[PDB]
Amino acid sequence: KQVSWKLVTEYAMETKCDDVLLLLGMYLEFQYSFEMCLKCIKKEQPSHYKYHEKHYANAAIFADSKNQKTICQQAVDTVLAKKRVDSLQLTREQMLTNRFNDLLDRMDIMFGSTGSADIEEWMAGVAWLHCLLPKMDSVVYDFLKCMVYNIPKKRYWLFKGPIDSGKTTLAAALLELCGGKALNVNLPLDRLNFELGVAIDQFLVVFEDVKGTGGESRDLPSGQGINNLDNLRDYLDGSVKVNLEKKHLNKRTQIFPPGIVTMNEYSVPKTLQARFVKQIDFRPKDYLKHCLERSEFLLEKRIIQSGIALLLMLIWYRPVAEFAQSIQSRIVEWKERLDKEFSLSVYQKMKFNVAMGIGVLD
Amino acid sequence: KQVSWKLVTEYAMETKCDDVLLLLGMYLEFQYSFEMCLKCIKKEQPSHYKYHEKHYANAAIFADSKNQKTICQQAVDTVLAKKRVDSLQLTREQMLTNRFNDLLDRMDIMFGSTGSADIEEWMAGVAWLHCLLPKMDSVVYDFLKCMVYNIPKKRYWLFKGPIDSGKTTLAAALLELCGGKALNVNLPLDRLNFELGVAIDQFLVVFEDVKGTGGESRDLPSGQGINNLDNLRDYLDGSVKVNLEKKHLNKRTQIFPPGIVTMNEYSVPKTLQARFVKQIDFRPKDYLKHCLERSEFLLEKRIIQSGIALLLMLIWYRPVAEFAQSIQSRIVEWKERLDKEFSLSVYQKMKFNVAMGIGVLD
Amino acid sequence: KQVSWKLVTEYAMETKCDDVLLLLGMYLEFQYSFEMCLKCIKKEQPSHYKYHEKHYANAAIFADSKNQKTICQQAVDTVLAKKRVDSLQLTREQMLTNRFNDLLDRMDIMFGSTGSADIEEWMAGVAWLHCLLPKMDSVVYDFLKCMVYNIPKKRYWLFKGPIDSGKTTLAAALLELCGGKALNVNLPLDRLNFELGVAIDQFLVVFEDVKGTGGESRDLPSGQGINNLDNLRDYLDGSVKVNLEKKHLNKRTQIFPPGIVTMNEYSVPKTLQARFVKQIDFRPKDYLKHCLERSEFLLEKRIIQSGIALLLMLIWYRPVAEFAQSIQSRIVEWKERLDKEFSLSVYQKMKFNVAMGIGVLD
Amino acid sequence: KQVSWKLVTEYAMETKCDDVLLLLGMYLEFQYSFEMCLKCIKKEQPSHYKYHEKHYANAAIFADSKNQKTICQQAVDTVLAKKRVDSLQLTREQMLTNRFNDLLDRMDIMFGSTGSADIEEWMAGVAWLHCLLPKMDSVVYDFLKCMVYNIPKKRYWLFKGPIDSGKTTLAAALLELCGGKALNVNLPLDRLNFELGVAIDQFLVVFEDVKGTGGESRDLPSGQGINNLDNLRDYLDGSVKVNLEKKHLNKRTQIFPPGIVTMNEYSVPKTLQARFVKQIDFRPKDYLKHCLERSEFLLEKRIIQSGIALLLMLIWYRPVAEFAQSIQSRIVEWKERLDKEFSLSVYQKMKFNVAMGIGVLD
Amino acid sequence: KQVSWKLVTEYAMETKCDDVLLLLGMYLEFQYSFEMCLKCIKKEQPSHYKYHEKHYANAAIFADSKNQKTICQQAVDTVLAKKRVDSLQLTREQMLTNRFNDLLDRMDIMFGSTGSADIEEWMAGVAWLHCLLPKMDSVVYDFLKCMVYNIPKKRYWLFKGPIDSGKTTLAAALLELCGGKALNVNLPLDRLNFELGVAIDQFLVVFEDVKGTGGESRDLPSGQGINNLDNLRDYLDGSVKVNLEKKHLNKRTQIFPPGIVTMNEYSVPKTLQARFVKQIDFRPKDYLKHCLERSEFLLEKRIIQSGIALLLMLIWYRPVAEFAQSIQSRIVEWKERLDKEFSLSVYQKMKFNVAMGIGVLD
DNA sequence: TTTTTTTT
Ligand SMILES: Nc1ncnc2c1ncn2[C@@H]1O[C@H](COP(=O)(O)OP(=O)(O)OP(=O)(O)O)[C@@H](O)[C@H]1O
Ligand SMILES: Nc1ncnc2c1ncn2[C@@H]1O[C@H](COP(=O)(O)OP(=O)(O)OP(=O)(O)O)[C@@H](O)[C@H]1O
Ligand SMILES: Nc1ncnc2c1ncn2[C@@H]1O[C@H](COP(=O)(O)OP(=O)(O)OP(=O)(O)O)[C@@H](O)[C@H]1O
Ligand SMILES: Nc1ncnc2c1ncn2[C@@H]1O[C@H](COP(=O)(O)OP(=O)(O)OP(=O)(O)O)[C@@H](O)[C@H]1O
Ligand SMILES: Nc1ncnc2c1ncn2[C@@H]1O[C@H](COP(=O)(O)OP(=O)(O)OP(=O)(O)O)[C@@H](O)[C@H]1O
Repeated sequence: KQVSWKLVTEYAMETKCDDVLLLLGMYLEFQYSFEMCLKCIKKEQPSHYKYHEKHYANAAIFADSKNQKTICQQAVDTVLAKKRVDSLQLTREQMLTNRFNDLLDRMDIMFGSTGSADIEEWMAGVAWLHCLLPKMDSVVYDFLKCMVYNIPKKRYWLFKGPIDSGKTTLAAALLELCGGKALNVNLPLDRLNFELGVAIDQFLVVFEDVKGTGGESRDLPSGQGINNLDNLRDYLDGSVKVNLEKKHLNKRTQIFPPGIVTMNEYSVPKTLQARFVKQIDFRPKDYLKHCLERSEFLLEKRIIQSGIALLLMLIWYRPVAEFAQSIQSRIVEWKERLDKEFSLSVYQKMKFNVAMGIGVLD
Repeated sequence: KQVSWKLVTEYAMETKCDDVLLLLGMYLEFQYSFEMCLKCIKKEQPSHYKYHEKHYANAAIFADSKNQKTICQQAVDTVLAKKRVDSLQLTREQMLTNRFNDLLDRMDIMFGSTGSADIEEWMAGVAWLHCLLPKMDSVVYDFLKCMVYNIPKKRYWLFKGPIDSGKTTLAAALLELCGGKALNVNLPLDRLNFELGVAIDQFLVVFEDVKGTGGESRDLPSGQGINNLDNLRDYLDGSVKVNLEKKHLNKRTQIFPPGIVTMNEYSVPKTLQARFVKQIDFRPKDYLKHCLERSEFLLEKRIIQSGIALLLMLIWYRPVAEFAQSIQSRIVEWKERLDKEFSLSVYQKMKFNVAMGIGVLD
Repeated sequence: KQVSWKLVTEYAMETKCDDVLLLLGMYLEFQYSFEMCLKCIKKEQPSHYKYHEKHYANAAIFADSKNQKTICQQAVDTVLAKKRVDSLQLTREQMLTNRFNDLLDRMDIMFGSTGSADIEEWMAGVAWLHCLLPKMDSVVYDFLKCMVYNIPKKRYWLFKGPIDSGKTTLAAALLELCGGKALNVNLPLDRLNFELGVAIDQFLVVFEDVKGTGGESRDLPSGQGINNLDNLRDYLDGSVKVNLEKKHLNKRTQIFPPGIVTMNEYSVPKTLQARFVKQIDFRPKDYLKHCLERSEFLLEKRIIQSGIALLLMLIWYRPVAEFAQSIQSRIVEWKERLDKEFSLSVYQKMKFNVAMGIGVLD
Repeated sequence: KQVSWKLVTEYAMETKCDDVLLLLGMYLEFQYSFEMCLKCIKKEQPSHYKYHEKHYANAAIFADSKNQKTICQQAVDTVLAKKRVDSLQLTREQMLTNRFNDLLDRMDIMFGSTGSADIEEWMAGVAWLHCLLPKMDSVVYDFLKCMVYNIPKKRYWLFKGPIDSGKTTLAAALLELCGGKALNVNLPLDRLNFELGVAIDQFLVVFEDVKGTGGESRDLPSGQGINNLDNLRDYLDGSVKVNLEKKHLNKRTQIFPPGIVTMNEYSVPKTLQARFVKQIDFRPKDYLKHCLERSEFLLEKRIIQSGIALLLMLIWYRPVAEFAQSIQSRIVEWKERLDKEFSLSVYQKMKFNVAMGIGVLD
Repeated sequence: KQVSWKLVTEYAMETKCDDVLLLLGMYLEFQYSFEMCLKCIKKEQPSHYKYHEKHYANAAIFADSKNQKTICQQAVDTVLAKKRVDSLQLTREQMLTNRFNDLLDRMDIMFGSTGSADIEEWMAGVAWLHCLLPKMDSVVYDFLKCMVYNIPKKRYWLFKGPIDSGKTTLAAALLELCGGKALNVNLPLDRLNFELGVAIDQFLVVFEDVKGTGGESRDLPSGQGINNLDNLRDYLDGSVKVNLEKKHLNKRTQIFPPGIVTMNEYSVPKTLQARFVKQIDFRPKDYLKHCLERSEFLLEKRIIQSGIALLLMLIWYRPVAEFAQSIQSRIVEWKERLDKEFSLSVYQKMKFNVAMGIGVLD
């Protein structure tokens, strides 16, 4: 008897697991009889219940091995390797088409037979989101395409407006949608430059809590951030490759992704002010609060943060042909499901009632 | 014959140990004949006497082996792996339910037949805490709910007041109850980077003693804390994942825990102010001051500053329906024990005594 | 049977792959039968489909190995060794031939078997270059000469002027044609090392804007950039070898390479400019915006940024006799393939579109 | 045959050896034929001469081992592991009892058959110390009880006075008695981060000659100390765990020890002074000076610094009930030896000699 | 056949080598034919020619090994381990006794028939040194015992006098005789910590050329060092341990060693004058200058700097009883040699020449 | 290999 490292690796690939402890912990669960595995019986997690019986025999033999972390290290490296092969070979539009398939597979579960969530609330989110700004689903489709075509030095959108104006609210959902990362500008230039090292393979990025100096005219308590933007204006423009930090591995050089950054109106150089392809003002909108104070399940469940909310909004608005091609198979089968659950009058009722500043329902 | 590595791992699972030297040291103790083991006979540490007989046979072989630290390292990473799996897959509520079972177990010891402390002194403790604030037990129910829901931008509580107001005490009790960590931010901006790394995978965190600036006009010597947290809104808001590191380790990326901030009274900007949900004023009460000086076992056993006392307070005051369904059986047991162990009127009198600043007991 | 480590090492030098993760990922693909490999059938990536059938047998056995990552580390060390050998042995001419020898291959990709592009656009890009003066084609060749004919102080070109002077686009383009790296300055002197240590064992180095003082009459921010330059004699005029410290790290010593410094208009402590090949002063021109306004594709495809344009600038303007002996024949072939598209009247037609910034497809 | 790793571990255990090189060097001393060992015959060093004969056979085989440092590292791990296990599971009273056992063992060796130190000279130092403060022995027992109980916030004593006051003399004695480390707080505010790292697992700490502020009238050098202490009030309070750091070590977390602060007569802010239980002001004493000047053997053998001197004072002054039962057996035997050796007339005469400032002896 | 790791280690012991690379290089040379060895035949280095004969047999096999560097590591560990055992167990008298044995080994070679240097010239050194200060030979013996007895407070010596007054010449010879280190304390206080770090496990220290305030009154360039020393009482007094730091390493705890201080006539605080045992005035003496002009071979061979020069002086001037009993056998032989080598009258003529300012030899 | 250091 000896461990099949191949079967271990196949789980890691099918899981797309890329943490060595996470995989180690995960695989050890399979050593017991799936026949009475309460997790399986509960259909507790798909990462478990889909795989327990398949891997049982190997996991029992793995459970006794003396090499366990070394086994897992090779498996995790194949996953990172696959990511990087894709990362350089694939088209940006092609990448997106794979990301969507990931999210659809989750919705299969979320609203499955184990329909643990329920779509009523999520469409109310779509309504509330589609209340926030004009042509909402368009400007999504617009920024979506912008990030695919990646026109050099047309690469970033920006937002401004008071605290709680919702700009973070928009931003977070866009990031959950695409995948990507968010980072902090304002830390000192050493820590800064290491932090940039997270950008590897990220299709898209954001920065939060960014500061300029001197916003105190707007009463804004102020700080460094703008300085460290200006340091990276080639990253911004993506004009070039640039190097990216690591620990215990070489720093690696490549071109830098596009995206969005959080601001409110501190000072900022005009080489930035004139630079960017887009910006939007977030203005607070009281009737949202007066729905929200009722509809608080939205926040508890992070529905308004969900990228799945955005996808549902696009599935709601746009015609099937407007999406990338192969997904249109599944788009229709979701378009179907929307028709089945929702008449227009459902969403009509929802958004109207909401728009009056009432709680979500009557 | 050979050492079973599996048996060592199982002991680490059973103890939930995760320091290689603690594991190594403790496992070596088993090598003597458990038959005669003085520590067993004294019944001194359950981490030992519940396991010595079981592990004896394998501890003798471990005492010979040339690999000892390697065997221990595997087991510790197994426990850490388990933590990461749990962290990624339990509901916030289940984590707390697990944590509460651990405290109930320690209480079954502390007031078990071994009775290493007096349940009456511990209940005397609870009275002093209940006295400390308006609607104390309702206040605690609020805080647990807040930490469990973890609602975006509604994650932080601010204790403020004068010196010796008890705010640190209350934080330390809440901290132990949920099992957070404590963090300093009156620190240099560079090594600050490694400080926050502690907070990886914690349920809760607390920021101590956040020193303001211009404070010495008010006799409070100015310091970095406020000048520092004002650059960390991303972390507090918990709205998007943020990245964390440790020495010789690459960055994790996760949401930041909810938590508490403590200060003596300092000026706070609208920005940071907007990101706390509740703030609480504490003020000295000379009758409490006197009573501790009589009842000083409250300090010496640190009774007034343990989650055990808060857990007890919740048990006495809250309906069993307010507990998660899984644990409710043990709650009924302990409620019945306590309602049997103490009348209302003893508790009534304790409050009168403590309100009257005399030593607690008569 | 066993993995041939030799075969893996061949593929690294054939593909010139020099990342262990990429190498591992690429190579793992070959374990499926090339016979039916859809990537091969679709002929998407030569780095795949050229090699699959050869490596398939070895790849299957590799995919089974326990030791896979170390096989790849040795293979990547092989390529790193070759590069280090060449970087020491050859002359700047030979090295520059080896570039042009396969910027040639870029032509064979840019106009590769797909009908990869229409060279019209590329010379429209080249034509957009030559616009500060009709001298500029010489200045390319003259700069290239200064690089091979490197003499002390005959090292650094002061590329002087405000935004949108194109200087950075050009610097980036040369950093593709020749290679080299780009760098910053306005630092404390230790951090300036931790910056400049990037330059280890390289042949061409480029730099960005530097703070003088007192220039706020042209709104130029004062600072300590110029202050560091007065200290950098041992590098700037550079007659004698000097060390190349990265922070705490790789303290190489040699002659520091030549290249280009980019900065705005600023005052002149002549102590500095004395060390330079140049003081060449640039400004934007209004009509050039109105060209770009109407020639947008030449930015969109990065044609204007690519060093490829500089090859074809040189292929146009410089007579074949000026090129290195073995490429001259290929220069004829791209003077042929120039004339396979271009009369000088079309070149002039495009110049005279630009003469008032007419859309250059005219 | 083969090296017993177990025997090496036992030697490390019995010598309580912390250090891998010290262990290596020691063990190699045994490789030479036991019966001729001059170190044994000269009875030079019990750490050698007790063990040589037993370990001899394995030491010779160890001398051949190709693996020597690995064996020592494993052995040192078990000694380190023991300390960490004890640190968690011991009562603070038990720790102190163990520390006393070790000092009492050193006192056997000093005054035993080896005749190596003069019990009469040592007793003179107790007389000089019992003069140094009012009620001197009472202060020691209170300090011991203070440090055993470790009451939150009520954890630190402040020593104040001029130069040549004796305060660091007394602090050093209490530190050797208990075990612990001094610390210097006058450092730059970065290196505090590593300076405090020394506190890990200690039983006491001493902050040495904290520099305050102003006070050129006071004729005191200024420094960081006082204000920088206030920035660490948490570590005084000890109410909650803190995070501590050593070079190359990832952080470990503990309650910061109780201890002593020493300073000249600077001003102190009560934000800090609220955290001192008790304050002792020393005075210069002419008769002590003139006594010491004629009692130089006290200093020439460091008697009045040494922890053994304080232990001898407690044995003389304190009833046997004040000691923990385990050592009451040994305490009684030492009391017998002292009352055999001395008389109260003698001790009073010594104290009178100190009071008269003559040499202690007459 | 196998390599003897033992034979390598024995060589490392006897060379007292502690650099892994240096040990490696030396041993590899023995692989060449010992019987023909040119380095042996020319008697170039004793560390080679004494050993090549024995180790050649093993060196041949060493040259084939693949473990070469790890063999050297274990060898060098053995030397370092020996030094640790020594430092923690020898008496300071035994420590000195070893270093004299080492110096006498060197002298045995220098004044040999093939290893050769001029026993006549080196005695001109002692004549010159014995003129630099009255009762020179006794002063050395006094200083020596002072360093050995290391009595608290009685620990430190002050050298005072103008530039070019010989104080550092004499200090250097003492430091060579005793194996200490120099330290410079004119730094600003915060930087001193790594300076003081140098002292770890050293026998002596010399504080070089301390600058005071107010020197400009006498054109002495002024500086901090005086005030820094006044701030270091505990290091000087040497009564109690202090903690010392080296780069990357964690702290060491030890008595700060005894030593020497040198200065021009800066005004010395009364506080410092209490610290020093001994003040020596160094003054320019015009006759020594003219003697040096006429006998520069003293400078050219560095004779007057050498601890070997001082050791010769002690051997000439001090009774055999002054030396430690164990070394006296070598001393008597060296006395016998010098008794043969010089009449007293020839030596006395040299003194008369030195007093005459004439060249030492005639 | 980082970390510590460096410098702050
Ligand atoms: N348009 C809006 N009007 C009123 N409240 C809003 C609006 N958008 C968001 N909110 C409230 O603000 C909270 C925080 O939203 P968000 O973080 O996106 O705002 P923000 O403008 O980006 O804030 P900040 O600049 O402080 O980070 C939301 O959870 C919601 O309760
Ligand atoms: N209401 C009160 N009146 C007087 N003393 C109090 C009161 N509550 C607590 N104390 C005392 O305050 C001491 C310290 O409490 P705690 O550390 O929690 O206060 P704090 O305000 O957080 O202090 P700090 O500002 O020092 O951090 C307690 O040990 C208790 O003796
Ligand atoms: N002479 C010019 N007139 C107008 N626009 C120009 C000119 N040269 C370049 N541009 C355009 O200006 C934009 C920026 O070009 P580029 O970065 O090369 O200029 P730069 O002078 O080096 O700028 P910076 O100093 O801001 O880095 C590009 O879109 C480019 O096409
Ligand atoms: N009370 C005293 N009266 C007179 N001389 C004293 C007294 N205490 C100590 N001495 C003398 O002073 C020397 C140094 O004592 P010590 O180091 O404790 O002084 P200190 O001024 O209190 O020190 P620190 O400022 O470092 O705490 C002693 O060795 C002794 O010679
Ligand atoms: N006592 C002396 N009389 C005359 N010349 C002297 C005397 N001592 C030293 N010399 C001359 O001074 C030179 C330097 O001597 P040395 O370095 O010991 O002087 P120093 O005063 O201790 O110097 P520094 O203060 O610079 O360290 C010697 O090489 C010699 O030429």
